[PDB]
Amino acid sequence: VEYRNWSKPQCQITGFAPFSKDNSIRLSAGGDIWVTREPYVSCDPGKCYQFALGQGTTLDNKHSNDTVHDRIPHRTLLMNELGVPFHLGTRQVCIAWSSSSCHDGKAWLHVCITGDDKNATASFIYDGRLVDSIGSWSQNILRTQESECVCINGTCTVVMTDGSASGRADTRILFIEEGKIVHISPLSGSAQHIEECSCYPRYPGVRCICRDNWKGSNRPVVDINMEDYSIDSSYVCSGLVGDTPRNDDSSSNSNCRNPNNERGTQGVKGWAFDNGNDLWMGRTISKESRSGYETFKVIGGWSTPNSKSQVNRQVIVDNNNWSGYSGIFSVEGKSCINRCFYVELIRGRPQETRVWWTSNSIVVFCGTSGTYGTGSWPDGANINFMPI
Amino acid sequence: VEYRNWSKPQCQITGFAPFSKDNSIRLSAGGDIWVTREPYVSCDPGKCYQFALGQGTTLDNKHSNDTVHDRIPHRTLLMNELGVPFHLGTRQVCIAWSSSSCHDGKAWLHVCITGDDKNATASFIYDGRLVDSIGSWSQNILRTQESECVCINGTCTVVMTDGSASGRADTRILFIEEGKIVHISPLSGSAQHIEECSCYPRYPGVRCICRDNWKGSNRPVVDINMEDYSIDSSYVCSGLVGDTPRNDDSSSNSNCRNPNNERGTQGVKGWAFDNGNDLWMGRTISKESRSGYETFKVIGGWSTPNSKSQVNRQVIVDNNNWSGYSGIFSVEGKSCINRCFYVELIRGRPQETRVWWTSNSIVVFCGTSGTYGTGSWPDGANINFMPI
Amino acid sequence: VEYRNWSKPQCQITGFAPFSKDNSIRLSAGGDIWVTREPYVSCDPGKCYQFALGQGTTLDNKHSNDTVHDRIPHRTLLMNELGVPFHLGTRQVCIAWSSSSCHDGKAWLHVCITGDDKNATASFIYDGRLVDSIGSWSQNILRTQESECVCINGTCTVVMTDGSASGRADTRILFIEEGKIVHISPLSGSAQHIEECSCYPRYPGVRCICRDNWKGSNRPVVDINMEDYSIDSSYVCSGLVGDTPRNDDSSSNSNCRNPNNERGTQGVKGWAFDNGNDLWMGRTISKESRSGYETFKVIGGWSTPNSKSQVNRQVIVDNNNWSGYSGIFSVEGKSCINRCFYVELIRGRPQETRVWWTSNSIVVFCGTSGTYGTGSWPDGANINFMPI
Amino acid sequence: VEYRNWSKPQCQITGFAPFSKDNSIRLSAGGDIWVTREPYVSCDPGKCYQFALGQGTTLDNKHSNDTVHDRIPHRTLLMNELGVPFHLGTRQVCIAWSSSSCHDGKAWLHVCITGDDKNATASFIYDGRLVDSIGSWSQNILRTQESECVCINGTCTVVMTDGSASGRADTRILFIEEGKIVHISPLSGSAQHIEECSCYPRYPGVRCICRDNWKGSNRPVVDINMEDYSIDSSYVCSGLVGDTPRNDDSSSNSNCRNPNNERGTQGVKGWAFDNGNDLWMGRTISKESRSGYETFKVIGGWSTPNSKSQVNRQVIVDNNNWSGYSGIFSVEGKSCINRCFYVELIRGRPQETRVWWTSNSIVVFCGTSGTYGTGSWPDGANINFMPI
Ligand SMILES: *[C@@H]1O[C@H](CO)[C@@H](O[C@@H]2O[C@H](CO)[C@@H](O[C@@H]3O[C@H](CO)[C@@H](O)[C@H](O[C@H]4O[C@H](CO)[C@@H](O)[C@H](O)[C@@H]4O)[C@@H]3O)[C@H](O)[C@H]2NC(C)=O)[C@H](O)[C@H]1NC(C)=O
Ligand SMILES: *[C@@H]1O[C@H](CO)[C@@H](O[C@@H]2O[C@H](CO)[C@@H](O[C@@H]3O[C@H](CO)[C@@H](O)[C@H](O[C@H]4O[C@H](CO)[C@@H](O)[C@H](O)[C@@H]4O)[C@@H]3O)[C@H](O)[C@H]2NC(C)=O)[C@H](O)[C@H]1NC(C)=O
Ligand SMILES: *[C@@H]1O[C@H](CO)[C@@H](O[C@@H]2O[C@H](CO)[C@@H](O[C@@H]3O[C@H](CO)[C@@H](O)[C@H](O[C@H]4O[C@H](CO)[C@@H](O)[C@H](O)[C@@H]4O)[C@@H]3O)[C@H](O)[C@H]2NC(C)=O)[C@H](O)[C@H]1NC(C)=O
Ligand SMILES: *[C@@H]1O[C@H](CO)[C@@H](O[C@@H]2O[C@H](CO)[C@@H](O[C@@H]3O[C@H](CO)[C@@H](O)[C@H](O[C@H]4O[C@H](CO)[C@@H](O)[C@H](O)[C@@H]4O)[C@@H]3O)[C@H](O)[C@H]2NC(C)=O)[C@H](O)[C@H]1NC(C)=O
Ligand SMILES: *[C@@H]1O[C@H](CO)[C@@H](O[C@@H]2O[C@H](CO)[C@@H](O)[C@H](O)[C@H]2NC(C)=O)[C@H](O)[C@H]1NC(C)=O
Ligand SMILES: *[C@@H]1O[C@H](CO)[C@@H](O[C@@H]2O[C@H](CO)[C@@H](O)[C@H](O)[C@H]2NC(C)=O)[C@H](O)[C@H]1NC(C)=O
Ligand SMILES: *[C@@H]1O[C@H](CO)[C@@H](O[C@@H]2O[C@H](CO)[C@@H](O)[C@H](O)[C@H]2NC(C)=O)[C@H](O)[C@H]1NC(C)=O
Ligand SMILES: CC(=O)N[C@H]1[C@H]([C@H](O)[C@H](O)CO)OC(C(=O)O)=C[C@@H]1NC(=N)N
Ligand SMILES: CC(=O)N[C@H]1[C@H]([C@H](O)[C@H](O)CO)OC(C(=O)O)=C[C@@H]1NC(=N)N
Ligand SMILES: CC(=O)N[C@H]1[C@H]([C@H](O)[C@H](O)CO)OC(C(=O)O)=C[C@@H]1NC(=N)N
Ligand SMILES: CC(=O)N[C@H]1[C@H]([C@H](O)[C@H](O)CO)OC(C(=O)O)=C[C@@H]1NC(=N)N
Ligand SMILES: *[C@@H]1O[C@H](CO)[C@@H](O)[C@H](O)[C@H]1NC(C)=O
Ligand SMILES: [Ca+2]
Ligand SMILES: [Ca+2]
Ligand SMILES: [Ca+2]
Ligand SMILES: [Ca+2]
Repeated sequence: VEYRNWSKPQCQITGFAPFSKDNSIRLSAGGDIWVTREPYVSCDPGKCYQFALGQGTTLDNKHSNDTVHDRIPHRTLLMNELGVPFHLGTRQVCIAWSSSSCHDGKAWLHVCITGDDKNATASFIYDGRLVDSIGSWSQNILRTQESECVCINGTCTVVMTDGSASGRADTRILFIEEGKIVHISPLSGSAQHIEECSCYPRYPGVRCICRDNWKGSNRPVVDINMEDYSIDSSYVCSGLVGDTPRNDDSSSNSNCRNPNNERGTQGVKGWAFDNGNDLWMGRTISKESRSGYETFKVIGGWSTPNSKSQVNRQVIVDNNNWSGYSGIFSVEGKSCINRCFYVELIRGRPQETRVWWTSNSIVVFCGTSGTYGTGSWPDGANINFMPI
Repeated sequence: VEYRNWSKPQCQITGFAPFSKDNSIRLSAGGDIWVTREPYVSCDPGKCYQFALGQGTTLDNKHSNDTVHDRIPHRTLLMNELGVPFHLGTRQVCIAWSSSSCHDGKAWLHVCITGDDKNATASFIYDGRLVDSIGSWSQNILRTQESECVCINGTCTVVMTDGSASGRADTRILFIEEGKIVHISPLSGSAQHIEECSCYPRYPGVRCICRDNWKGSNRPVVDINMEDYSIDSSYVCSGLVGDTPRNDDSSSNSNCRNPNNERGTQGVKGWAFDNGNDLWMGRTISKESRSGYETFKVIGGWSTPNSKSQVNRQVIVDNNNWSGYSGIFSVEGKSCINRCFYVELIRGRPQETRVWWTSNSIVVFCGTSGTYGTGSWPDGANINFMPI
Repeated sequence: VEYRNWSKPQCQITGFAPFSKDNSIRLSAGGDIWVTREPYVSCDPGKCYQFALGQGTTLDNKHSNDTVHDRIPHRTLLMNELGVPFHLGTRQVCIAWSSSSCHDGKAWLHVCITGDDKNATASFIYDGRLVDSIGSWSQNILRTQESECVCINGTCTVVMTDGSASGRADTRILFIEEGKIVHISPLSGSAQHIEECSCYPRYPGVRCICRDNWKGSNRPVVDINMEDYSIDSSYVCSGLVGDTPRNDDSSSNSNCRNPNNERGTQGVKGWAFDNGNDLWMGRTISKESRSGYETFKVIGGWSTPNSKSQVNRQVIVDNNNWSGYSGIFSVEGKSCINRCFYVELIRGRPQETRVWWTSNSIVVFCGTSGTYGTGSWPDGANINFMPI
Repeated sequence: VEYRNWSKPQCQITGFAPFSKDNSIRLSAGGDIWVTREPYVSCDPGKCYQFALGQGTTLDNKHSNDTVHDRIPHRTLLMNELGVPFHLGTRQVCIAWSSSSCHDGKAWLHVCITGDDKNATASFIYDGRLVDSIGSWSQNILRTQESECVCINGTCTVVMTDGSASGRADTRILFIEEGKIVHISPLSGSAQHIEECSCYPRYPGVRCICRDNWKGSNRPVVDINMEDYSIDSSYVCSGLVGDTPRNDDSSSNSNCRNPNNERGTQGVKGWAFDNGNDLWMGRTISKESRSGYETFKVIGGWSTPNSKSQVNRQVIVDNNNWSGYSGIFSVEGKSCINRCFYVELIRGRPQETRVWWTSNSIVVFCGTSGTYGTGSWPDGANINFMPI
């Protein structure tokens, strides 16, 4: 078994095709299924796995009460083959209320963060053993991607933040070899706030589209040089911005360099990726709430400031249904690297108060060079049918 | 691991022997079990798997209500080892309300159709990654086999239809290499309506017996040339016809060439295969309803128009019990290729209205050159014992 | 991987030590667990599996009602790693209300009998595919061992009976190569009724201790020559007899040759094996009912007619608790072949009428050359705590 | 695959980082989960497993009533991958109310004790088969480590005791090769009572920190010479003692040689390990009850009698929460052997009488050379939410 290098060109795509769906919430009404949030997907060279942060409880369980909260000691990282719902046989890979995972071609790396808000611990687990750990550097909720990290030639990279959720924070990029932290680079560039990066291999480096929770509804970009550990950052040029909340399409802006100061505070994890001058991106359909989900290509979305010409739109989840987090993952094909994405379908609180829990299912799409039609693939549970 | 060629003679058989049964519905009354329909079986070179289209819910679950419907966004393709019932640990292989799967000797191919009736998407997943996709070509419920596809020397073929369920439609035959569509041939020959083909290797080609939902209660045949992609089609010669509904045996006809125009509209997925001039086939015992299941050999059933001399009949499910879809699968033996079949045993609506759900179990038989007795292997659930 | 030959001497044992227990019935009161009976154990060269005949239902399930009956179409052979209780993820290996299984060193053979009492079918499944089948030869409940078959040098043998349960029947010994029946030998010798043989490798042949359901409370012996297919039979010499019912120790007899005509009608599956002139055997503690279970060595029990000197007794299940079937299995060690046994612990009807079902758990012991103490390892469920 | 030698230096650590947590009890309130106690962790060269002694029942089950008791015939050793909670698919590895397991690089050894208090049997199972057994030598509850044994170059060692729980007993050290007992050494040295040793490889030998249930609240040490089978023993030098009950830190003592006679009777399984003159250890936070859990390094804790200078303290479980047993396990890294530990989190009786059962979950930490923060990772179940 050899290290992944991801040294193939990016697959040229025409859009995305249905890949997976787990129906977690529908099943929870007739079976013992984990309460989760912050899911993601990552694949070893052979097969794909679905991940999520458990809440230390199943849904039909009095412990499901008040699971809207983000951080408790009982949250653990769950890992199943993609499409296997989180049943009671699911392995809890580590303790985590924030995480990132990736396979370097030989073994799995898991980055798991847990403990006190003001003094958290990140554990680094590789090939099934704890290899390293680091403590909070800013004493304010050390946190990471909530989607896959990326490895090239045996070095995995992950983006981590510690500090204010509504102001300048301390973001660092780690380089990890077989679970051992070998280098840490400070964030550099023009991005002013970085959270929950959705990263992907772009040989010879790694590129990330993240969440600015402070002043931007445009998404920050973090570029990682795997050769000399140097870091650059900016913002996605597209005038059709990807965060939520955000202004409507007719009044949104991005200059590629600065946070737009348009409903900048708060946000949601998301993704986008470049193709030459163009940009493929997803976002919630609603501009103010985590409702609906759409993807499209923005012409000049990567290179041209404030570009707003889109094409190849697809509805993933219609705007009558709840969405949530979304993130990218990459899958190596015979001759090219394909881009896929998942979306978290959040049910329960705070939006749906009939129940006292908060959980999610997922739906997953992959880049295609073929053709496709239309549809909508929401969570599908009837809130009135659920144990409260 | 080498590609399958299926280049062995067909096993000579005297009938069929019991192979598998999952007791899905009986178990659903005391356990969390998926609601399904449209099951099938396919085997890799080592072992067999049972497949089915889930309804995104378990049976003892309020979401089981009104699962009689064929197409919702939450249907996914399930896959377990044969004889492992669809419990909550079952892997959902892809999103699909119509599907076909097959192993080429190296990896699994999955053809998964989902989305809007008028604009569906078929995803092609090979070796655990999405490789290709195609959109609806006639904007009227793109649909496929609901049983195993067939691969020879690295090329897998599958039959798909788009268009009217009760009139001329657009049927195409796809040739797929490692998940990539390399050629598409239009249907040719005298078959006038093609649905839900049950295909099997007949080296050097592939042969399919299908469902004519328009004018024929005789089953159409599709012959696929894997070498030059040419297509031929006709109808099973046997005067004992295999569709449901159909005329009684004394007034049924087939001329090998045209739909018989006898209770031709509607139908059910089924199978048959040739042995020289003779035909082995199954069908429901009832001529108008999906009740009972019987197999027999028709002497001259392949070569002689309107032949009605049968022998070696076996009851699989007696006519007091519900059946449903049936399909063929092929298993490679030491010196010959054996033919097997499964029978879908539908319970619930529309026939059984005490409950509000629709689901199924399966029973499976394989060709034998030995001897055997008699029996009946129905679903076995007591509708009165079921959660409604 | 090479065929098993079992060409090592039998391990010299001092008695038996605890090996496994599944607690099936206790768990059934708080979890979804298969209803079973007629369990056994068999191991591949690496590890051991527990088998049983399911009743097509879990215990906490209205379908568990009236499962005291021996034969329905929904019974299937279940197979898990030893110690894994029959949960809903259990694989149903074949359709069977009577069975036998064994591994020849390369793959698993399953002999599965189902269908009508008067016209049953035995299916032979090898390496995951149906290879052969035979129909009933006496039209009266074709039946087999309910414990492991035995393979030497690629040839597996199994004992089958068809005909009266209370009079002369038609017993045959099959020889099977990779699932294919290659020879069938009639029973020969002085055994007058043969059922449910517990067989073991005794290189170069196979030896079986069985159940005479007609005239003997002494257990029949069947000796199988794997070289020329010849068959011999007799009765265990020991004056301490192994069947239930039987006379008490002071009035029981065996002459090694004929059924003793002592409470000979009815019986229970059991086991014993020879060591030189001596015999190791198990039996129920009660002489009339399937209660308790004990093992001991009879001095001269193999060679001396009516020998009644025992030593090294061990209580496996005390006489205040229900037992049932028991059988032998053999495990290859570094330098010798060890003998182990399981016992079926039957709960429910007909003995316990508070519940309407019949099921079992198991306890398993293996031969030891070391030392050991005392105990009792019954089912352990409180009948009053059970779903009825 | 080669035998383990553990011939690498001990990893230098700065403390411990979060590794695993199973949330057993929270899950038991909404799912079918085994009732357990006496858990531990052990890893093969690739991955880690969690073990525990089942009570032959799930928690939401009437059989969970009165499971506070230590020894019943239905207790079996459970084994899952670490982080997989004990669901119904869990393998019961052997019958046991006391156990120890370890992997020698090639296969698993299991030491399983069950049967009558006065006449127990220890079974030795290696590579999936029973290889040896030994009977009770003092007729008073033969018992062992309840944590991993240790193997070097194909020889595994385990510590066992038989005799008084509150007086002089008979402790022996077994050396086992491929499941076969090759030598037994009597305890020697100054330790006066030995139970439940937590052992670890310290090449070329093995070192154990145990429980003195008679006169010491200081923990006994047992040193095992794997080359000549010689045994030495003493007591942990640290004046900060590790047993419960114990004197408070101001009035506790140890002289490295003798039991301290400070609240010496009773106790709890625990651990510690040396690093030069220093000691890393864990213990309950409460000095009289199994509540809370803390780790720290004692400067001179290994070499200096009565040393009480600690540093690098970490709270694992705060003193408002129940703990229980704890034990060490060792994990081979690229260049060093790391030390890890688990903590048993006991819920139910006798401390919490709303419920009638006794069970536990686990939390697991591994040594780190990196940095870390603070937290508390208790069981987390709400006793009021539990089935009683
Ligand atoms: C069957 O399915 C196919 C494939 O999904 C589908 O074709 C697609 O239609 C959409 C919508 O027309 C196309 O995407 C659009 O492209 C135009 C540029 O040509 C953009 O201007 C559009 O964006 C505007 O309109 C959107 C609403 O449609 C707004 O949300 C957005 O803010 C803009 O105002 C949009 O991106 C897409 O390019 C094609 N795909 C392909 C490959 O042709 C087809 O319509 C379906 N057929 C039917 C009748 O259902
Ligand atoms: C024990 O089991 C064996 C094996 O199943 C069984 O033998 C089989 O009997 C059936 C029924 O007689 C045979 O099948 C028939 O073959 C004749 C030609 O010889 C056909 O004419 C029959 O078809 C007509 O009758 C059917 C009803 O039986 C109608 O449904 C049909 O429309 C036709 O009118 C039928 O195909 C079969 O050939 C044998 N199998 C073998 C290998 O011998 C035997 O009867 C069983 N014994 C008992 C008493 O259960
Ligand atoms: C601790 O455990 C050991 C191992 O189990 C145990 O030693 C065993 O005791 C039994 C009972 O005494 C021995 O078996 C007996 O052997 C004598 C011949 O020496 C037979 O006569 C006995 O059979 C008669 O008695 C039985 C009841 O005990 C009747 O059921 C039977 O019908 C006969 O009347 C019986 O087989 C056995 O040999 C030893 N095992 C060894 C290896 O020594 C020991 O007793 C236990 N200690 C205590 C005090 O519990
Ligand atoms: C963020 O996390 C870090 C890492 O956990 C943490 O630093 C640690 O603080 C503890 C507590 O001060 C240190 O442990 C102490 O070490 C001193 C010697 O230097 C000992 O005297 C202490 O023992 C006494 O006090 C204990 C209570 O704190 C008593 O229980 C005990 O009986 C003694 O009286 C204790 O061992 C530890 O060394 C550091 N760790 C490192 C690596 O620096 C830090 O405090 C956290 N920050 C916050 C604000 O949460
Ligand atoms: C399954 O769903 C159906 C449809 O909603 C339910 O039946 C309906 O119940 C409503 C409310 O009482 C009635 O007003 C309608 O007349 C019913 N519809 C039909 C078509 O009969 C039914 O209750 C559900 N089944 C279960 C078991 O909950
Ligand atoms: C198991 O099945 C039997 C047979 O139906 C049930 O016993 C019968 O119950 C009916 C209706 O409740 C009574 O009228 C009959 O008197 C019973 N028949 C017999 C033979 O006693 C029994 O109730 C079922 N058990 C459970 C728990 O459902
Ligand atoms: C657990 O078992 C105990 C003991 O049987 C039960 O408590 C007893 O109940 C009986 C009958 O009601 C009383 O007479 C005794 O006084 C009780 N014993 C004790 C020690 O209190 C208890 O009910 C069981 N728990 C549950 C939830 O079923
Ligand atoms: C570590 C932590 O709690 N991270 C958060 C996160 C966070 O609050 C913001 O991004 C602000 O910094 O946002 C939210 C959110 O849904 O917006 C979920 C996360 N939940 C978990 N990761 N557990
Ligand atoms: C795609 C789809 O909905 N196909 C159908 C199918 C169909 O309606 C006819 O064949 C007419 O074209 O028939 C039936 C049927 O039970 O008759 C089940 C199917 N259900 C599913 N495949 N889900
Ligand atoms: C095939 C069949 O029904 N065999 C029987 C069996 C049998 O009735 C006698 O041995 C008489 O011939 O006995 C019993 C019994 O417990 O005695 C269980 C079996 N149950 C099952 N094997 N399913
Ligand atoms: C074999 C046995 O029953 N051992 C004990 C044990 C024991 O009583 C003492 O150490 C004194 O000898 O302590 C306790 C304990 O929680 O204190 C748990 C054990 N339970 C089990 N191992 N099952
Ligand atoms: C959840 O907890 C809240 C706050 O304690 C309580 O008011 C509510 O009743 C709980 N919900 C359920 C379903 O028990
Ligand atoms: Ca924002
Ligand atoms: Ca038709
Ligand atoms: Ca008898
Ligand atoms: Ca003590």
